[PDB]
Amino acid sequence: KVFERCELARTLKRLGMDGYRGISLANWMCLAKWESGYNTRATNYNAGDRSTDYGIFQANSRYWCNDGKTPGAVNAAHLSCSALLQDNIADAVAAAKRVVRDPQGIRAWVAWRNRCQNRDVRQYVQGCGV
Repeated sequence: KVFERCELARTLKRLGMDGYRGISLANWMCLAKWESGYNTRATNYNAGDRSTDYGIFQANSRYWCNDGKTPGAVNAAHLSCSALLQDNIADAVAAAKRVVRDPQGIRAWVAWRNRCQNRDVRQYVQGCGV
């Protein structure tokens, strides 16, 4: 499923993402935008280390979910990577919450540093009623 902007904003809000570990909804939206373009089926294979990023927040199979084919992989969010390709993003959200409970917080996603950190992210939630 490819979410429309405000549809996603409300979905994330209902899932308890607004202010989770101090992260605003606009930051989560900027992250989802740059990571997957709001596409729940987004996948990106990393030939270099043989891992794959799954779903709307692109969780890496080397550490966050299990797909069985990633060398020396761990499953920190304790989920099958398949769970991160569903239209229902509840599990992807739980995994994203797990990531930010670590010290880096939202900084765990490099794409966030490059295109959301210290930027005007108001546009992601403007007009969505959140």
